[PDB]
Amino acid sequence: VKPNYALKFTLAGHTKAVSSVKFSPNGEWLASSSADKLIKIWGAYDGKFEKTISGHKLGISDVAWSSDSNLLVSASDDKTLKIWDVSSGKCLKTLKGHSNYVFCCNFNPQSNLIVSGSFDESVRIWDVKTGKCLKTLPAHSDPVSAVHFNRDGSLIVSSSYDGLCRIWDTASGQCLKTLIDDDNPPVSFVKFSPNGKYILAATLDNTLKLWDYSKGKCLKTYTGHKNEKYCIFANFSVTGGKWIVSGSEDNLVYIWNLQTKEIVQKLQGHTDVVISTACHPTENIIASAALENDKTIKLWKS
Repeated sequence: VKPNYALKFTLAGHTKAVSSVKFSPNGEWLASSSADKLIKIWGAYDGKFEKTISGHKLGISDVAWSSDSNLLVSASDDKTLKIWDVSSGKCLKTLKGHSNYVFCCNFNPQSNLIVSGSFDESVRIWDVKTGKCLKTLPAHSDPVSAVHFNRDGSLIVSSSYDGLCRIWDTASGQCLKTLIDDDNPPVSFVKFSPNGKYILAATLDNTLKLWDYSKGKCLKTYTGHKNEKYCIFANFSVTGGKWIVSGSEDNLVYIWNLQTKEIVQKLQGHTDVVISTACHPTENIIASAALENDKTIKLWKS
């Protein structure tokens, strides 16, 4: 079995490279962030522009939904993170304390915590209600490329250009695990599988890898794409077949069979690096966004 993703919509409006696209958990919306310092909301199914969210003083590298789809957090070069109420468009909290660029962000499943990663090599845990830094983790020896909470929020996974992936106890902030394979390429992305059993990690060696982090073992490897420079999001697609989805520096979206590691489809259309892809929570819909020479977001449906 292979999927049949076809292009349905091309969404323009960001005036600079897009950095990140993410579907709201309720399936209604698509949020995008960009080097243009703006967040944009779109209809997840029609790609219809909804609104622009602004306030960051510099470019944004990442945006993420709260579990109830009512809130957004963004990570920006201005060294801040911002909590947005999507309906009012209001900035509720501006989270400060990072010493350098914020690169990545995520709410935990209860959405009372935000985790952030920064060029200041730290991983930070923030309180959603008060907007205060609760814990600063001296996580890595290089910029932190991604941060993610597991299914219940007890664990955080981080990745860095230092070559490591690390698992953190959310409550204590202790490092519970350091994962690295036999080459030490920069880890450009990481995230838990939906069941929290695995961690999918991306490395700047054209390689995506699936780990059982409990066992510290790499189970699967997904190759064929080009990823040697940019921190490209990768995803688990579960709504139809079980796929791995990722952008590529060859201007292409890749789809792999999760079990057999075989490329099952490649999506053509973008004119620059597909920096970000996102998989819809209930439908077989992939969103993809590209870099400076493209600046568009595309919507694909199987």
